[PDB]
Amino acid sequence: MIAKSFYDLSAINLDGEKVDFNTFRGRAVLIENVASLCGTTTRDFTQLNELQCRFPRRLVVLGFPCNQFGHQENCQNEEILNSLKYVRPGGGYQPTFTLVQKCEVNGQNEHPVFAYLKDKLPYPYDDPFSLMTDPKLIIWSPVRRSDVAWNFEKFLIGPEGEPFRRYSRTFPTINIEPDIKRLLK
Amino acid sequence: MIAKSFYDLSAINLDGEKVDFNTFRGRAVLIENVASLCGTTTRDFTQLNELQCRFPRRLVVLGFPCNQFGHQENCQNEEILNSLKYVRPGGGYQPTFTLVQKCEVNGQNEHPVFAYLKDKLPYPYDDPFSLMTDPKLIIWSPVRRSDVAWNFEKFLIGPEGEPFRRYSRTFPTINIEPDIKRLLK
Amino acid sequence: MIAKSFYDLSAINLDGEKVDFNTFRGRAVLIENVASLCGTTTRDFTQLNELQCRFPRRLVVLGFPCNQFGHQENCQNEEILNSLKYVRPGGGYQPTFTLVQKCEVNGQNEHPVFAYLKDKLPYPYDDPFSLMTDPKLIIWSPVRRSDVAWNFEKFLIGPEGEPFRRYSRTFPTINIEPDIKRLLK
Amino acid sequence: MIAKSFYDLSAINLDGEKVDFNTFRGRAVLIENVASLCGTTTRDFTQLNELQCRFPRRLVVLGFPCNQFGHQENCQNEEILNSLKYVRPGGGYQPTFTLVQKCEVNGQNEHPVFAYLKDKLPYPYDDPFSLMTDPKLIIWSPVRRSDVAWNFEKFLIGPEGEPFRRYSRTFPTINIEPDIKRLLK
Ligand SMILES: [Cl-]
Ligand SMILES: [Cl-]
Ligand SMILES: [Cl-]
Ligand SMILES: [Cl-]
Ligand SMILES: [Cl-]
Ligand SMILES: [Cl-]
Ligand SMILES: [Cl-]
Ligand SMILES: [Cl-]
Repeated sequence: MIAKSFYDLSAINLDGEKVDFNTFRGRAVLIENVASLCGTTTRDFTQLNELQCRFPRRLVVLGFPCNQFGHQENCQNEEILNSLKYVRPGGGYQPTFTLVQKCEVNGQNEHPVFAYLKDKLPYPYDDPFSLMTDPKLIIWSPVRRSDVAWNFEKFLIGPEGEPFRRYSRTFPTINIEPDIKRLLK
Repeated sequence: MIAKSFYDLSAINLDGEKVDFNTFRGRAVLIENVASLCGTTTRDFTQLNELQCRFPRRLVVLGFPCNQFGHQENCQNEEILNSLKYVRPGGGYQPTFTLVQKCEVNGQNEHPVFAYLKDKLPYPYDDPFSLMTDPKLIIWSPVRRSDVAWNFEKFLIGPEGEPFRRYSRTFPTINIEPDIKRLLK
Repeated sequence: MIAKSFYDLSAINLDGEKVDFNTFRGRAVLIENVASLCGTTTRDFTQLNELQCRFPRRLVVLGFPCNQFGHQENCQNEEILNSLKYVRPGGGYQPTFTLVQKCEVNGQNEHPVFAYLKDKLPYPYDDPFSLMTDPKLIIWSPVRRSDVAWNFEKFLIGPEGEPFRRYSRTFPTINIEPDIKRLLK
Repeated sequence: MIAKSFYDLSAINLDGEKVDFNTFRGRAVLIENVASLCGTTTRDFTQLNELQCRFPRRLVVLGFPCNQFGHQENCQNEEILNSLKYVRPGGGYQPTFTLVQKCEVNGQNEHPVFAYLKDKLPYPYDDPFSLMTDPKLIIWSPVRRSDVAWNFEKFLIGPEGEPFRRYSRTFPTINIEPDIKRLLK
């Protein structure tokens, strides 16, 4: 099931174009599962833009929209940029990083990128034990101990393709920067 | 708990203004629970506008946004018109009918208007028995036999204040018109 | 789907023998869904025996074990009498009424007897609206407004085969007696 | 929250007597969460007896009844031995090991012994990733990545008080013996 190399992976962006992970060689990669109508939407989306603009050549920031966490991404793929631009964050917000087509990160149909990353990094560094306060919010099947717990978990991979660290829903995106710098030395 | 008269009810619109149901005397009233990012959002929103424009003086159409059904209204109150205008239906869509502040229609905190209507009209005329295929989508407490089953159930009340009929999630909004005409004779 | 006559129904008892509902002609019938390890197990089981012994020829009491309500019947069919005899009620308790093989009363695989009865009697007389306080306890699919709400709902059918009344989880079995007498006049 | 030493723990047996974990010094300890009406009840209960009889002085086998997994322990404490003796396994079965009072192993009210053990041994050795196929069976709060996954997970602790290994719902009790022998060398 699981990719042998990070670089064997791929994804489809919102324009239907393939994102080939071979293009990530020599670059640090930040992957987050994202949601357009989450409580931390505005903050994480602003901070994802900031990070990508700070490291425009040496970092790839990639966001995977997902509706598994409080159903906070009910948009069709063709509606997501509109919602970000006009609703939340709103105010003309546009992503400067790559958003991919909506996927599942947990369960039987989880995206191969997330199967791979959860296998390499089975829990968040900052909060290894929490999964969910309200068990009703676990809606996928099967449920595994390594599952993404909410919108905006974060996976940092180094420039040689080795996943480095996973960060929880409570770990601010912008606070990943010191580890990005370290990996880019 | 339950209002003695339909006309004793009220609601708050999205601008924070009170909608006093006494203003509905002599008018037929169509109340739907609505959601901005539902599969039948575009159709019901278009059809609600059409009905209100067809009966601008003799009908009040009132929509209650609610996030209890697949969490298909995660917008804050101040984001709902933007989402309708720019996302879904999109294309500059504006409601011609009154939208109220987001509420709960089922459970312990259900809006007084819905407590009243479900009491007068405990099941949909066209589908009295269905409640939910997937029991995981029942997220409120307590659960009652008269509960709203999904986004866009419909309650028609006559010009003398007596609730007349309830219609299910599958009953098209525009197909309520013959009953509106009948009640307005 | 639904039987045309009450008398077209049947069930299999714990000894694997067919219970043909034609044998109920001219008799009142009390049907309950039962559970061996419920909070009201001892009371309802004692009261079901008492009623059957009071009307040994003119009443049939029939209990349908079911595991859909808090999973309070996990016994295999061959373990149920042992559990009643030695655990709860315990003390050598034996049913004087007919127990049938464990079934489902709600959802896609609901027993034909319960499909029929819920159709004729879609809510409890004494409590028409309650379904469930904790939505997590609704575990079947699909969920319908007429569904059995907990262990020990009660359905009384008259001697000419017409279902008469349904009673809720809170209505004591022994309090059905006045209606049995009335139906037997 | 978590005990500093395994030996600081205690439990109450079914007779209401304190089981002081200081009495476990110099002994290997096998702790399982158990259920009287599970699919693996007969096998695990037979195998728990066998292990205790094989190491009557050097091993303590301790079973914690728990109703969190398919509600397969609905018995009151005073009914459990009867159910084991007369229902399942039945046939006069009596435990030769210590059963404690029914508890919760997961969530806010989890037993201190299980808080301690899941902290020392956060996943099963033989199956580190599985948690639950059907998310509806996760009924406790909060849900943590280290949670017990079903009836009959197994925790082996060495004679000096250091938890050694955790085994999953699919790992046979009797197959823990080689590790018991190793710990007792
Ligand atoms: Cl750069
Ligand atoms: Cl690397
Ligand atoms: Cl008009
Ligand atoms: Cl009227
Ligand atoms: Cl008689
Ligand atoms: Cl009759
Ligand atoms: Cl020994
Ligand atoms: Cl040790």
